[PDB]
Amino acid sequence: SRRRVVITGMGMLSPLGLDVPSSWEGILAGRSGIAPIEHMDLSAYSTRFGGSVKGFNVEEYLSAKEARKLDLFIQYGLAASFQAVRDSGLEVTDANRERIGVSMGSGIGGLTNIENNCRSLFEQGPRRISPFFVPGSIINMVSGFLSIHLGLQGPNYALTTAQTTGTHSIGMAARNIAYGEADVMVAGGSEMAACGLGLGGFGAARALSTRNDEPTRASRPWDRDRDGFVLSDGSGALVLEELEHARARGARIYAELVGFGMSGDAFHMTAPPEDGAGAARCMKNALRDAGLDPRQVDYINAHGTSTPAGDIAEIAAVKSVFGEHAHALSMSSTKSMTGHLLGAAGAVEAIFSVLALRDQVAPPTINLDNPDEGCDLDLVAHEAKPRKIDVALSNSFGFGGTNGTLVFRRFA
Amino acid sequence: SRRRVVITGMGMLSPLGLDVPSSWEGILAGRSGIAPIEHMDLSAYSTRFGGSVKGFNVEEYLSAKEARKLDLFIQYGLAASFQAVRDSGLEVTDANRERIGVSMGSGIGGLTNIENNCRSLFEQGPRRISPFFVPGSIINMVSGFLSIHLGLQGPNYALTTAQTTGTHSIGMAARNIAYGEADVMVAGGSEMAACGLGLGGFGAARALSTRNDEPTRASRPWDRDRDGFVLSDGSGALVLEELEHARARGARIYAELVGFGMSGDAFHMTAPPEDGAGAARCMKNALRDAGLDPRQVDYINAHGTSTPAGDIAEIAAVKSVFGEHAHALSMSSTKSMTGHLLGAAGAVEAIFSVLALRDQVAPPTINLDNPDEGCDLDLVAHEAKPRKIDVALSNSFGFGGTNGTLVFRRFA
Ligand SMILES: c1n[nH]c(-c2nccs2)n1
Repeated sequence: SRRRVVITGMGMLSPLGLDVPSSWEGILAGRSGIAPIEHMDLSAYSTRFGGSVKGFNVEEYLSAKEARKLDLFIQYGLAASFQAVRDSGLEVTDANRERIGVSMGSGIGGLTNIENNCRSLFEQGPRRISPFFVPGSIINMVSGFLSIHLGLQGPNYALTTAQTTGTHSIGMAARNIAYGEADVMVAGGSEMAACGLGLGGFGAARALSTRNDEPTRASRPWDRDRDGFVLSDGSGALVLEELEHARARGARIYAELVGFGMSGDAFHMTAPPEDGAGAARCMKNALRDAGLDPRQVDYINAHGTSTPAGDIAEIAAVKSVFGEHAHALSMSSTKSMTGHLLGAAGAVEAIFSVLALRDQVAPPTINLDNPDEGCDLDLVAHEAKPRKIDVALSNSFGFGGTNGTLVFRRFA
Repeated sequence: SRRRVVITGMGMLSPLGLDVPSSWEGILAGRSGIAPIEHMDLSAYSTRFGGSVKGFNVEEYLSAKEARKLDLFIQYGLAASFQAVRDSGLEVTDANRERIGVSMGSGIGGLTNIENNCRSLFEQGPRRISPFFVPGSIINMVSGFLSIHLGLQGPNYALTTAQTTGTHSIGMAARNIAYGEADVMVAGGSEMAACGLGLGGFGAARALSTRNDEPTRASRPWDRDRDGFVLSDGSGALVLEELEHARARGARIYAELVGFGMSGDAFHMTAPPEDGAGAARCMKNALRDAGLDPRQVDYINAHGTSTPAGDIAEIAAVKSVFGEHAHALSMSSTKSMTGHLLGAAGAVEAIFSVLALRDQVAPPTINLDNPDEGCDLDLVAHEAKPRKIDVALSNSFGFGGTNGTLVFRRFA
């Protein structure tokens, strides 16, 4: 019968910091992590900036010998996972290792690695492909490598649901525990899609902000002058735990995961419907899953990608789900500061939603100078808003019309 | 408690055929789908063969224009999904579309599209990259496109657990239905990594059979002369359905999905442990999930990849789980005929396990001329074996030591 699930550990690499507290400090201070990209030449690209992870040292986590075999998205995923597990205080034993699993996902996975091996194949031939090309690039190897290093013998898998990956990964890991398949799950996602194919590929679709001359002002969710999303890199990981197992070991509990919804738009490969019908269905599934009156919702960490269509669809979804209470809750997009971490989006934003509950503060939407037509809710423009938050909701929407919603509340 | 889940439709592209009955007819005849790969200069590669899909006509499913936008792995996934839905006789309506979802996954995803867009990028720069590059290459687009084409608004997601993808997709889809999150799911996996990067990538790890002189003999699970797996392409899809929903509309039910087990080896990135301790825990987990005693298992569709360490671990795992019943059950590897479809392996092998129940026949392990040390189980060498089959297991054990087991039972 269905068990309760709490958050006892979190971990992160973001464009604002190499852990949670440094990332969170940046969020509350309204700081942008967006900057011209330095790790490659982008003069031929329409977009030349993004949220890079700055000064990441993999040797805080892994031997240079193992690190060399792994795409950055895996290094980022393991870093966030290791932080989350350490932060949880949990010790892995023969008694519990079969009951601890991992679900760390990615939207695109090892694109840099596949690109670099593609260049070796084309310039030199197949004999120059790394022997580590497959284990070092494919999306499930965050879950795999993490299980090997820590001895996790529980459910071991990975989701790939584009920009919804992190939310789905956390949601379904919670279901694992809820239904007794595991007592502990490390869940979230990682992304590093800032290579030629990534920036080029989103470039070709005309999906990215081209504001190359003012990168910190590019990501401006619901601003009338927004021109697409800002591509960003990193990882979020949470330790999810059965409540009684957490109480049994005297775990510090950040919050309770009370609600998970999924829906498909069944509308368009890449465009959300203007009315946010699928987002609405998703949030309603989540609230019913949590047993909540929608008026209990205090804070929404929006998907809020800074696209023309996605942003307005979210307002429509929120107004349709919350009616008049849509004017009382606070909604913000931390993507205003971090940019869009794609598959890791839902993972870092679930962490911000939990830290919103711990600290009783709504993070800001920076750059919201001129709210667009119909965008007339509390969008926490410019500056963090201290306020009562009992219930926090985190939304993700992806290519394929794939929707995810997480519902967190304060735990006593 | 928990709802019962049945199989009401199946769909497939394999190296043996362009649908289930043609594929199955090959399986029961012991036919190989393995041949040298065409329209591709493999001169500089140590492997020049695999299981290609032969004669696939995407325009039976899609317009030329929509097919141009999608990697072959996505096309293959949609073919199987379309077959399975049609095979089910399901009618999607406004009254049920929110209760119908998709979980079609892949191990490796759009290598062929990545290869071709790399060519453009390296030759001509980023502005030649296709607008559809990203949505046409990411693993969740089978679920995405299928949900858009059929108006499916239920849970929409995708697994990527390497060679365990298909087994995990079907298992977690069954959970969605059992715990009332959906009445219907389309689940399985697809793969097309017979490109330079797949053959090169796996070739660089020396994972592949290099028996170029005799492609049909390359795949020889548990034979003392096996020298690694054979890379194969295709897709499996199953329509999973809650039992009462199936009975009400008068569906033809192939079999019941009674059990799903997962585990992690926590051993090595690509090598199983010698004793198959992980595959043993996963099978025990699947049998416990099904409330069945190991003694009740009649037929196992092995992982049976034709790798030295993989085959021997599966024998040890079975002997350990099954004790004095281990010789009584029949266990075959259809990979002896199909080769290894990676993330689609588990989907097509689930279908073969369901058809072994319908037809009371264990498919052969072809090329098993000289069983290896300790491979003294009933491995159904050379030819099909008619027998009693009430309960059938399908095992998948992939990179990162991620294990999956499905338990199917005859339905009357
Ligand atoms: C070729 N074989 N099966 C099919 C389709 N079934 C349903 C939609 S298209 N085309």
